[PDB]
Order: sequence, then structure tokens, then C-alpha cells
Amino acid sequence: MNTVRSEKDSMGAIDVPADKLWGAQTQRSLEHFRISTEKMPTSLIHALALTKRAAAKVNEDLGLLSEEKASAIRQAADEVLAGQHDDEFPLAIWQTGSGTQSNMNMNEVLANRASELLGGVRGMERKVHPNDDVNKSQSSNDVFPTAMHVAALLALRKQLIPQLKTLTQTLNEKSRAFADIVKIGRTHLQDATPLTLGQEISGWVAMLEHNLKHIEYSLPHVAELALGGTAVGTGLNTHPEYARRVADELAVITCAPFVTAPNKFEALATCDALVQAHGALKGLAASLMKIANDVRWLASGPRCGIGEISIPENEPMPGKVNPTQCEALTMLCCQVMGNDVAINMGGASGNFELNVFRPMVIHNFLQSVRLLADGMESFNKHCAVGIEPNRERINQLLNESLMLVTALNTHIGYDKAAEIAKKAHKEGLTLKAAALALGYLSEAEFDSWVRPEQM
Amino acid sequence: MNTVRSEKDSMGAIDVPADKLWGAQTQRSLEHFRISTEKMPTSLIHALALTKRAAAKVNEDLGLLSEEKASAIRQAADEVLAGQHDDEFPLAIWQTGSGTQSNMNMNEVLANRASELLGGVRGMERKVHPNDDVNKSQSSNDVFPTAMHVAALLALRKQLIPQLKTLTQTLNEKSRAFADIVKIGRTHLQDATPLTLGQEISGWVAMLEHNLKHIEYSLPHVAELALGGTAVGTGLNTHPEYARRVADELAVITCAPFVTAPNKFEALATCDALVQAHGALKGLAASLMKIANDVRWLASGPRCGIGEISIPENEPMPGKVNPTQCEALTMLCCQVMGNDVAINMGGASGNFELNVFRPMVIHNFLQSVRLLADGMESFNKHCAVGIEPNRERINQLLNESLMLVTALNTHIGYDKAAEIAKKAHKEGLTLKAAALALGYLSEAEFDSWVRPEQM
Amino acid sequence: VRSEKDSMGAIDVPADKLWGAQTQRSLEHFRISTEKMPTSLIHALALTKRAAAKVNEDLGLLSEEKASAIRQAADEVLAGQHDDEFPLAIWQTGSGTQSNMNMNEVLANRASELLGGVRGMERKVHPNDDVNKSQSSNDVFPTAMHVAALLALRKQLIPQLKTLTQTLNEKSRAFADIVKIGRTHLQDATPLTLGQEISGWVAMLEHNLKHIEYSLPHVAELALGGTAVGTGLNTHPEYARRVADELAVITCAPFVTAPNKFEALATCDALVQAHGALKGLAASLMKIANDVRWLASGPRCGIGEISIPENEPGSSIMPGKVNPTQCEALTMLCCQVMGNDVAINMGGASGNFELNVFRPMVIHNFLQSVRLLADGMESFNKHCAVGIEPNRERINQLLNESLMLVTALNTHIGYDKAAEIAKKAHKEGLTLKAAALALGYLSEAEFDSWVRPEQM
Amino acid sequence: VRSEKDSMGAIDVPADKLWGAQTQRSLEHFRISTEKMPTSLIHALALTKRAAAKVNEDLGLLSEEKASAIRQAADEVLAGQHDDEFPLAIWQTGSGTQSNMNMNEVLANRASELLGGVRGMERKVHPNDDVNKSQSSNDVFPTAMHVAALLALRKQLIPQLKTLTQTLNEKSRAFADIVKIGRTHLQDATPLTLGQEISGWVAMLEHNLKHIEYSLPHVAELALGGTAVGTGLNTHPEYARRVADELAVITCAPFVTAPNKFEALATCDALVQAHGALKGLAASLMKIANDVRWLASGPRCGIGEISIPENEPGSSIMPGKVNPTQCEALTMLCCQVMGNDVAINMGGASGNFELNVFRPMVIHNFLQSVRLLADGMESFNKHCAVGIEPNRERINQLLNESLMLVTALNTHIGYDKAAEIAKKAHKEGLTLKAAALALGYLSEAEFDSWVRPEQM
Repeated sequence: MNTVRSEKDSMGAIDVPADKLWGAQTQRSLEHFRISTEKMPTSLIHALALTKRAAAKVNEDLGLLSEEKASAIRQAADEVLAGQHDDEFPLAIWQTGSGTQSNMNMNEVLANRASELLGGVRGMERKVHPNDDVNKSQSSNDVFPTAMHVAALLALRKQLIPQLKTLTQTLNEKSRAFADIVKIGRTHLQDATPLTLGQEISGWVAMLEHNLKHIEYSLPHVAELALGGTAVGTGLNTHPEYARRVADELAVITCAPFVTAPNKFEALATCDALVQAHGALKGLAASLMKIANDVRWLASGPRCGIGEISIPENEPMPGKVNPTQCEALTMLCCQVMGNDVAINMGGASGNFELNVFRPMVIHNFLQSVRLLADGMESFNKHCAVGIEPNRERINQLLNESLMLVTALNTHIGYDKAAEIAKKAHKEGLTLKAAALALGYLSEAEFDSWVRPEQM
Repeated sequence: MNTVRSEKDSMGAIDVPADKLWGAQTQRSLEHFRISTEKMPTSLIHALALTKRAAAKVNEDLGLLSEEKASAIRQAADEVLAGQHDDEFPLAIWQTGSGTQSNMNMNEVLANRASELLGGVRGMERKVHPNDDVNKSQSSNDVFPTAMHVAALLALRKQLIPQLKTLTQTLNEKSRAFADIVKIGRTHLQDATPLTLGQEISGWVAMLEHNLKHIEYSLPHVAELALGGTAVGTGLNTHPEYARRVADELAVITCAPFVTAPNKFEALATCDALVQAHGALKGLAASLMKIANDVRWLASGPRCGIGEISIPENEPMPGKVNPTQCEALTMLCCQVMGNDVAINMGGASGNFELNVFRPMVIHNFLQSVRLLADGMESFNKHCAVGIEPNRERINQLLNESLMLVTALNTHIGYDKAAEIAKKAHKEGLTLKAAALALGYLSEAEFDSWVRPEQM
Repeated sequence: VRSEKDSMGAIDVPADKLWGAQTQRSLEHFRISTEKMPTSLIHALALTKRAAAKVNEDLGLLSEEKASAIRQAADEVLAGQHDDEFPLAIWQTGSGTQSNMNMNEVLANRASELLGGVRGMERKVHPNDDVNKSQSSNDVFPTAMHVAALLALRKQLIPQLKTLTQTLNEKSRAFADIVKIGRTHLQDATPLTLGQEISGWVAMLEHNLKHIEYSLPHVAELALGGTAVGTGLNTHPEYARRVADELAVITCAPFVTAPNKFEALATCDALVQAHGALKGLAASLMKIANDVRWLASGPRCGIGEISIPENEPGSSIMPGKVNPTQCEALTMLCCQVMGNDVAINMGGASGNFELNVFRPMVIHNFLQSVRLLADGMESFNKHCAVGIEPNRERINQLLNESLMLVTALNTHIGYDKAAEIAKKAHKEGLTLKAAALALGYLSEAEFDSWVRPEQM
Repeated sequence: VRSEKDSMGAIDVPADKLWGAQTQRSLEHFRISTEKMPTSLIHALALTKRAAAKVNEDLGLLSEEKASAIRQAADEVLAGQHDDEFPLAIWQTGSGTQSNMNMNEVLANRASELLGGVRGMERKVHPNDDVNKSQSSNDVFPTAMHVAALLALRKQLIPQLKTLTQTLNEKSRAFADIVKIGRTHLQDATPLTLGQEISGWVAMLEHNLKHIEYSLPHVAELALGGTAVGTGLNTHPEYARRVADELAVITCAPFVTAPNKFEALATCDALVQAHGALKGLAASLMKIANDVRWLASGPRCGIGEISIPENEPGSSIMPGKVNPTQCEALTMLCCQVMGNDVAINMGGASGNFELNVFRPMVIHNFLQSVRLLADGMESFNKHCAVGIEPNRERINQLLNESLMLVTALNTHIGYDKAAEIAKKAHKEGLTLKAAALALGYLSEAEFDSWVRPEQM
């Protein structure tokens, strides 16, 4: 739409596209921060809406906002949560470090929309006001950090954790299924003492189980909300019950254990909870990287690699099956590693009463959660559930190795066993061929003595 | 559009939305790699189109493709370059590590579209074929790395460098303008010996000038193209002149100094050129971070900070002017730092004949270029061009410091000068007040002797 | 020299040394840089060998004579009597095999002497057959890593963290009544007390402590008993539990045998996670150190709200220039911890199959981080934090110089009118009161009674 | 002990040491971890003092007697006669002031003795007045940093890089005729020669060399002469150029005075950029080391296309298990360089106004990276690369075992038909020829003549 609407702020009047619900400040920001293409994540936008919804309810309960105006704001916020206004938030991540502009973006959209809901119109003759009504009892300083934690906790609890548990379950099933399949162990990439495929997979299971607990330990700090601290953390210009009531409200509507932050100065001046929470995520990324690598190496081939297992072929060189799910997963693990550094730098850069590196920190944090959650889901349904052992190949490898010589010790002694190993190695023979060539035992004895199952 | 079109590949038939130009493989990928929200950057999409356009021309020149089919492919590619098909590339960054899926995405879109251009129809009865025609003489293995370098070099040359030179020019002008303005120096954050504001800014200028040369030194390696190496770098299934001719073609149509990579194995097995090029970018990020910090600290106030300079107020607490442009810039500098780690991990992870961490590497690389280029442009036009000195404040600081005591040495000797400094410090007086209290000199003498201009 | 040998043959070793052929050979093959195993790790490796000897004895696998001699040689290492006997670089085999053999040879040679024997090939105690009995480099090194890590965190890091917290808590309590100007985006903002600002630092440290404590249980898991690939092949069934118990006993730390030995051998997950908490602490400390040095900037042209002790001698003609040196040392080591995290992450993500072989590098970085953080907090505490003092005159001057207090006037006069005097003060360079009186909007008495900064 | 003093008073220093009061005081205030200034930096700082002494003498600012004595004391440091005289930790003042004073005191005390004087307060040569004449810690430390960095890159890193490149170039030339199976995504792909694969490693190293060379000009710029804030106040106009010339002369390196002293003092930009090239080299080396160890994996259940020398003794009952130890040491240090880059970047991005005060940490990481890379390449070269040998039987077995060669058959039979035998070979577990003959699509003779792997 070419038609414009004249909106205004303390700085003056500016043209806003008539079909849009934002106002003067969002338009100004849009024109001053034309940097790259990253915008606020949808999850953050919804968290901001939830925060405004909660603030409105509590403001009403405290007699600070009229029932009609408060309910209108609440209704407008719900539409945002329903995905009806995703096109109303054009601001880039690369804006003011406190997230003031996106806060104002939400205030303007909710004000113009709530006005219409009250039979009013959008624009300068609106019934609901962005600052006086929608931003009542708040500050960009405590609102943005709150939206950050709401989005972070819900994403961890609703997306990440469920996917982690699911992948763990699948791997545990595979572990039990292949409990009796003996294969060659590998240390330093060299042939080593045997172990079952089930034991090897149990290692991946234990890794995921440990990662779960680590992630769980980081949740309580993220559950702490800054709302109520206002500009510098002192809570100036708020009702003494506000901070507690707004935290309770958010907890009730999200069904998540949110609590008001015991120290508002720590809450506004840092991104510590997220720096720590992300620490657990980079840990999971390192674990997932190793699991994904084991899978693709073990599945390498079909003729010139290891080929101990086969994975589902999901796309259209005969047996050439590229482990694409493993590639997507390893790539995103590197991404999480890089994201941790950006977050660490932002988190260590707070100054006095406020950390102004927030949009960047939340951009990286939510991205890591999306990548990890979707990555595990994709890897699970498109790879893990279909992992199958190549029994023939596994057995062939076992029988060609020199690592089973240990079973001969108790029968013919160490010296003779080592001699057989040496001969086989120097002459390129199997242990059986060497043992028989030397005449140290019969084939029947070899077959009875070297049972990999007793590793 | 609900209506579907049945397309097919080696794996079978799959439904594709009728209004779309992609095919079976893109649809399969779309359904298997539902990970996060990051898709291929527009610049990479255009680079891929340029690569296909160049390959078509050379294939024609070598009599491998019919004039009509080749010109149709070329025309289809131009539409992509014109931005007519940005909606035809839905694939996520988190796909196969070689970028095979996006290569196929381009092949299918160009095939279906070129068919229509030849009076044909899109779909399985198309005149132009994705693999046989559009991907002729190519492999995803050498195509993707080529598209990566084309996008990288053009972005550096057309976006980044011009913006860097512009910011440098602005700062150089400011440096000359404030050449005579003496201010207090600061080391360890403590008051130190004086220097002019112009000298301080000249430091920022020299930093940017040095960064330019470093970036320029990284360009030749990025100019090397892998096209012609095919699957493993040997160039199997190509005309001996192909590699050279396709590099010349790209050079001609882009007006950039592209050359075929002297060693195709290094080109396919690594992302070394980008790892190194990004090294120069993280260097620029560190420099920009320091400049941005100096600006905001120097502009801090208006009453309780340093307040030596004032910056343009771009948005609507009276004199409270938040340095938002500085905040956006410092945030993106942290981003570039994190991106470098993701790139380093991906670059160090190649295996044998191919590095399969490419989509992730190019995602991070082009993002850093966008951030740095747009960031400098925004910071320049919305901050740097309007930097002004607060002469009154600057002079006040100079006169309140104890650092000008040095000018007294040649007149009254070191011992008396130090005594005046000590007295002023202990009693909270200015150097003049202390000197006069002691009776070591008259006010006229002080005013004549301590001339900061002779620092 | 003395001639020692192994399967590869004989090699000369300095006669005045207790190491053997394998250590001598490694000394020639891994001449990389100058980093060696830190003392804490050497001690941890010695403790691991001491525990193994005791258990092997209890299980009747090792004679009392040899077992007691080995434990005795180990105690000497712990007592700092053999620091010069571990010359191997960090940059060796990724499993730490070299350092395992270094310990086996030193302990064997010394144990022989203790038994009236000699060092060298005629030694009575054998490095592989005796000192390394029931073990493998594969499960011994990871165990040593966890023992060193857990003891360093518990004995050094945690105590220093608590001490620094207590000091800052005392300061916040002491300055609870000093109102200062708040700063957001580096700009003048609304007031808060110095005590409140410091309480923010305290809460950060308290939060970090719990985060660090959450990572200890995983680090307490020991690999010992997993043997070569985690199966425990060639070990008595009770060995793993018994040795973990023994280690818990002699160190007084809650060590337990790892529930899953495959996870224990194939990864460095416990350390990747524990270090995550450490880089978090580094980010917190960096912020605290920066606030302190910026608040102390001056003495005339910065902020100067606080003063810190002058530790280094200064120029006679430059009184007042006090460089915040402890803050510079602390921020530098914080950057180091961040870098260390990346190295650990890359090593931790790089395991293959049954064993992660990036161990020496991971433990080198981890122990360094603990060392830097523990000592850094101690130094900052004693040489800076304990001496933080407010410059009350400067603080008040700044407070009464800002236009931020105009908010109090609103409650006593229309928003626009209160803002009106602020506009003038700002425009003319006057103070809120000066402008207020000049504009005749009020009198000195009523102004002072209305603008009560202590009332937030 | 001996009693030395400074503006803060007197303090006892061990009589057998040459340092003074300021170094002794710092030793008590910065007791952080165990990292001290590396030898290369100590030498660089000594060279800087030697050059300053000469120029000051030439300008008539220092007496020939003292100037020559100072240079003599400096040469002794370079000769390794005073390594024990620099006990200061890396974690000190961010400007490196402590280490500057450490050098001033040691040089003053020793110079006095050289002049028939004594060490201590009755010394004839003064640390500040003489050794530090015309200088400041602010411009001396950055200069020492660049001298150490440029000399390390030129004398250690570059030569080792060229040597490793030459060795690998010989290998590619030697194995130019050995056809092996290519691998993409870890899957069997089309063939290439071992020589071609190795040529890829060579090209990587050659590219890295030029990238490293591009960073040298900026590192060659010296801050000396900038003085406290970069203005050069209190220095003779020709001092900066003369001292840079002197340094170029005695080191034989192309040092020049920094065109902009403000950029030189306020940042560590030259090192941030130079290190960028180093982490690039680390990424390249990591890839090379990984290829080598994976290609040598085995001896029976991996790839086993090549064999590398066995450097460490192995178990008698386990012949063939050759751990790629040099590859493990190399990949570990590559991870270290990556971590080091992050620490340097954070320090480099943290300068404020006229001076960057994260210097000791930046130089510690930078020099370590150079050391790790130079020594790592040397060790890998001599103990692994020179001995890389192909296992021709294994290579050929793998080549004739893959279905990838079916491409050659297409040119002699319809795509579908050629693919048909491939389908069977794959399905039945037969070889391309076995399936080809069993399907009767050709005879042994014509198959062998059609599938020429050497013809790519």
C-alpha cells in the first residue's frame, strides 16, 4: 500500500504505511537501523506479547489501568500470540542494545490495535496509548530481559528437552537390540579389544542422559524474571506488589515455574543466566558432534570404509549413501560453538546498571535452541530409528583382526600367542592361518577357544 | 495454491505445489531438513545462478549444449539475478554439507523455467533437464565452492570495501578539523599527558587504513575458483579447456579478477580461502569495536560522564542521548567474533577429497560481510559525519587536571612543580590555586607558562 | 648416564634421574613448546597409582612388599620431592600414555631403591608389571584428570570465590546509604545506592557458586576400571568400586566409579560442562572488574566515584594517577578463560569411537582456568576489593549535577513545568536548583524538601 | 637479603638476585598462576633496551661509559646468563610496566657491577634515569612484542613451514602413479592418485605461507618513540627513526617506525591480524593430520592405505597397533591455536583511548601459537611425514573392491547395462568383474582392457 498515515513522537511527525499497525518510533528505527536481514525471532515476539499481557492484567488488578483498556490490550496481545500480526515487527536485531526499539514496536502495535478493538481507530487519535497505557509500570530495561527469559525457558522446556528425551529413548532401544553383537573396538583409530555394538551405543545414551541433567540445572536461573526492576533495578515508579504479581501471572499463563529475580541489579546488568545456560548447550553440541561422527564413520563405505552399520537412505554410484542427516547435525554443532563465543563476549560486556548487548545475545541463544531441538528431531526420525547392523561385515572385521589373540593365552601361553600374532602380522595372514601354519593348534581348537562373545 | 504437480526422481514421485518451479529433489529435501529458519542468502542464490549462466555459455562454446537450450538456461538464470524467483529457493542452510540440495534446487528451477521459455511446460514433460542439461560438466562438489567464492569476492569488493573507504574519509575529515583541539590523554583509564582530538581520531583513521590493506591481501585466494575439478578434483568428465574458460566467463560478466584454482584438491577439500579472509574481518571487527567504544565513552553524559564530544541524536531525561549506533555496531562486532569460531571449526573439519561443512561456513561468512558493511554505513551516516567537540567541557577537563604541571618544570624546577602537584591533589585544588597558595608564581606567569598547545 | 631399555631397545638416561626408557624416548619425540604437566595433575596421577596399589594388594594381586613401597614412592611425589622427574610436554599422545609411563617408571625406580634395590634395569619393582597392574593409560589418565579437576575446584576455586563474595557483601552493607547516579547506555540515569550497585556484584558471585556446584557430580565420576575400551576386561569385578572408594578415602572428596565407562572413556563431557560454568564466572568477573576500574577512573577527568589502593610506586610529579592494575590482571585472565573454553570444546567434540585423544590439551586448559580464576580472585580481593572506598564529595557533586532528579519535582509541579526548568538548566549549563530559582518556579527551601534523592 | 627501595619505601630482595624493589613488590602483588614472560620476549625486551642505549648515546643523552655497560648487560641476557632474573607473572599490569621495570632493574644492577660498582642502592647505573631514558612502558612493551613476534615468525615458523612443505612435495612426486579410491562425505567416490591427494596438502601449506607473509609488514611497525600517549613528548625528534634503524641493524629484520603512533599504542591490531593467518594455518594442519591418521588406521579394521613410523614401544602380543601419536600432538595444538585466537581477539577489541592494556595476555598467546606451530610442524615432519609409505596391496585391494569403476564400462556398454552388473555386484557382494562375468555381459579380457583405473 502506497497510502501513508502521519504518526508522531517527541521528535516529530513521520509517515507510516497506512496498512500497518506500528507507529512513529518503529518507523524511525526502521529507517535508522537498516543493517543486514536478521529480525527478532517469532518466539521472542510472542514472549514480549505475553509479558505485555501479564503486565496489563496486573496493572488492572492494581487499579492502574481501566478494565476496558486493559482487556483490549490483552485481546490485542492474544492475536499476536495467535500469529495474526507477525508482519508488524520489521525491526532488525542490530538496534539499540537494550531492545528499546522492539519494546516500542510492541507498544505501538498493541496500542493501535487495542484502539480499534475499542471501536477506535489506529493512528494519532487512538484510544489506547503506547507509553501511558501499554508500557505502564514498565521500562525497556526490565521488559526486554524478561521477554528474553520467557522465550528461553519455554523453548528449552517445550522444544529442546522433549526432543532430547526422544532421541535418548531411540538410542536406548538400539542399545538393547544390539547387546549381543560383538564388534572390534577402536582406540586412537587403531584396532583394539572387542565390545558389543550395544555397549558402544550405551555410551551415546549415557552422554545424552548426562546432558539432560546439566540442562535441567541451568533452568532455575533462567526462570528468574527482571520485571519490576524498571530503569536501574530499584523499582522506582511501581507498586510494591507488582514484581511478584507479574511473575505469578506469567507462571500461571505459561504453566512454567517463573519467579521474580531476587536481585534486580544482577538481572538488569547482566545476561549471566543465559551465558551459563548456553554453556550447557555447547556441551550438548560437543556430545552430539561425537555421536553424529561415530554414526557416519561406522556407516562409511559401502566397500572402502568401515561399513559396520547401515543408515536410512533418504534421497536419490550404487551403494553410495551420503550421511546427510549427520552432516546437517555436525554443521549446526559448530554453529552452537560459535554462538557461545558471541554470547560470552556480549555477557562480559555489561557496564554499570545495564547490559546493552541483549538483542545479539537472545538472537544467538534462541537460534542454538532451535538448531539443537530440530536437529535432534530430524536426526532421530530420519536416521537413528533406522540404524541397522551389517552383521556379515562386523564378523568379517572381527575375524581379520589380530586383536582376538588374547583368547589363546590361557591355552597355549603368552609367548606362543605373541608368536602367532607376529607371524600373522608380518605375513598378512589371519590369526587362524598363522596358528595352523605353525602347528600350535588344530582348527577345531581355534574355533572352540577364540569366542569373541567372552570379551 | 493447493493444487499439486507430480514430479519424480530416482527415488520415485512426489507432489510439488503447482505454482512452484522447483522439482522432486528440492521437495524431498524440504521435507527431510526442516531445521530452524536459516535459508541460503540471496547473494549466494545469485552467485549460483551466475555460475550456471557461465557454465551454460562455455558448454555452448564447446558444442556440449545446443544454442537454444543454452540460451534458454541463460535467460532463466538472468531472471533469478533480476530477483524474479527469490521465492523458489526454500531450502535451509542445515542440509547436506556439500550444498548438493541447493545445487539441485537451482538445476530444477532453471530447467522448469527454461522449458517454458522454449514454449514448453514445467514438470516431467519439460524440454530442459536439471541434470543432463543444467548441471552439464558439473558436480555439486565444484559448483557450490565456486558459488561460495563468487558471492564472497563480490560482497567484499562491492559492499564492504566501499563502505570502509567512506567511513575512513569521514574520520579523516574530522581529524583535520579538530587538529588544534588539545584534550587530556587517558591511559589505563587514568588522566595522562595531553594530545589533540585530531591526533586521537587519526589513530582511528590509521586503523581503518591498515584494515583495508589486510582485507585486500586476502582477496586473491578468494578469487580462485574450483569449477572444473568435478567430483574429487581430477576434472574427470570435462573438456580440458573448461576450467579456464568458465573462470574467464565469470570474470568477464562480473568484472572481477576470478581465476581457476591452481590446485583443485585444495579447492574442494578445504574452505581455507574463507578461513583466512574471515581472519581479516574479525580483525576489522576488533578495530571497529574499539572505535565505537571510544565514541560512546567520549560522548557519555551529559553531566556525569566524560562528555568531550556530542553525537547526532537520531531518536526521541533531557540531554540523555543513548549512543544507539555505537550499540548496534559493538553488537555486530561480537557476532563476527563468534562467526569466526564456527568458520574455523568447519574449515578444520575437512575429510579426504571434500569439505562438507560448506553451507554453514558461507552462512557465517556472508553474514559477517553484511553486518560489517551495513554497520559501517549506518554508523557513518548516522553518527560519524556529525561528531562535534564540546570545547567548553574539553577545556574544563584540561584545567582541572594535574597533568599540566609538567609545563612548570623548565621555569621553577621539578621539585617545586611536584610540590604544587602534591598540594593540589591532597587538598582538591587546581594546579593554579595550589601554585598561588604557595606563592611560587603569579597568575600572569601561570597563564603564560602552562600552554597546553605546546604538548 | 644409565642404560635403560624397552621393547624398542636400550637408551641412555641421565643417571641422576628416576625416569626410564619410555620417558627418555618421548623426551626426544615430543619436543614441542614449553608446557609440561602441571603439579596438580602430577599429584593426581600419583594418588591414582597409590590407590591402585592398595586395591591390588587387597585383592591379592600385588605383594605387600611392593605395594607398600609403591605407595611410599607416591607419597614422596605428593611431598614435592620429585618435581624434576616429569619433563614431558603436554603435546604428547592424546591419551596421556607418555605421562602414565613417566609415572610408572619414576615410581618403579624409586620403589626399588626403597626395597634396598637399585634404579635401572636391575630394579626390583617393574613399571608395567607392578605399578601399572590392572590399569591402562586409557582409564588412568581420565581418572587423574577428574581427581585433579575436582580437588582444584573444591580446594582452590570455591574457597576463593566465597571469600571474595564475603568481602563485597561487607562493602555493599557498608555503603548501603550512599546515593549515587545510575548509568544505562553509559548515560546519566536514575539514582541508586552504591550498596545496591555492589549487591549486584554479590548476587552474580552467589549465582556462579551454585552453577559451579552443579557441575561437580559429573566430574566426580571416575573411569578407573574401564580398562582399554570400557569393558573392564582383565580386571577383578570389585576393582572399579574399590579403587573409587580408596580414592574417596585418601582425598576426602566424594569420588564414585563412573556408571557408564564407555561415556567416561570416549568423551571429556564432564569437563566441557564444568568449564562452561567457569567461562560464565569469567564473564561475571570481567564485568565486576570493569565497573571497579571505570568507577575509579580519574583522578580529575573520569568518573572517580570510588578510590582503590595504590599498590605500585608512582611518579612524584604525578600524584593521583593510580592505575587499576589488579583489574587489568583480572580482565586479562578472564579473556584467557574464554579462549580456553574454545580449545576445550574443540577437543571435547573430537572423540572417535572408544576413546577421546585430546586429553592432555583439555586438562592443560581446564587446570589453567581454575588456577587463573582462583588466584585472580584472591589477588583482586586482597589487593583491591578489601580497599574499595567511596569518594563521597565526588559522588554528591555528580548527583547534584545531573538533570535526572527533575522527576521528584513532577509530583509537586506539572510534568511540563518541571521539565521546563530542566530544559533551561541543560541549555544554560546550570544546575536544577539554579534554573528552578532563576525561573522563579520555587524557592530554595521547597526545592530541597521536594528533591529528596535518598527517597529514590 | 639486600635492601632496595623505591618511592613506596624499602623492601628486601634476595642478595643473589639482580632485580630491584619494584620487581620484588610486583612478585608479592601478582602471584597469579605459573605463566611467566617467555624467553623470546625477555630477549626482545633486552634488544629494545640495547638499541635505546645506543641511540641515547649517539644523541648525547647518555654517557659512553653507562651506555656501553647497559648494552653489555643486555648481551648477557641474550646469552642466557640471566634467565632466573625474570620471575614476574604474565598476569600483571596490562601495559607490561612490571616487566619493563624488571628489565630496567636487572640491567641497571648488572651494569653497575660491570662498571666496578655494586648491585643495590649504591649502584652506579640507575634503572629509571639511565636504562629507561627517553622511554615509557607504554611504547617499550608494544615494541618488544613486535620484535619478538616478527623474529619468531621469520626465524622459527616460516623455516619449519617451508621444510614440511618440501617433504610433502617429495611424497606427492614419489606417489604420483599410485591410484587410490577417492572419498567424499566419507563414502567411496571416483579415483585419484595418492600423489594428487598429497599435492592438495602441499598447496594448502604454500597458500598459508603467502598469507603469513602478508601479515609481516604491519608487525614490523614499532611504537618506540611514541612515548606515553603517542605524541613523542620528551623525546628528540630523530629518536624514533634512529632506534627503529638500530633495531633493524642488530636483528637483521626489516623493522620500521610506526607511521601512526596512536594506532600503535591504542591497539594490538597487527597481532590480531597476524594471528588470523596462524589460526588459518592451524585449520589446514588439522585437516592434514586427520587425513594421515585416518589413512593409516588399522592395521586390519580401518582404511590402512598408508603406514607411518612406529615411534613408541609396543606390546609384544599386539604387533601392528601403531598409534598416530604425532598426529594427536599436532591436532591438539591446532585446537590450542583456535582457542588462543579468541583470547587475543577479546583483548584486541578491548583497548580504551590512548592505550590497550591487555598486552601481556595477547603476547603470551601469540608467542605460544608460533611456538606450537613451529615445533609441531618440525616434530610431525621428522617423526611422521618423512616416513609416510603406501600400503600398495591394501590400496589396490580397496580399488578393485569398489563399485565406482563401473563408470569406465559405460563408454563400452549402455548406462543401464553397465549399471546392471553394478546392481548385482552390490546386491550379491561380488566384485564388478565377478558380477560382469556372471551376468555374461563381457569376458575377463575385455573387462580388464575397458576398466583402466590409471586412466582416471
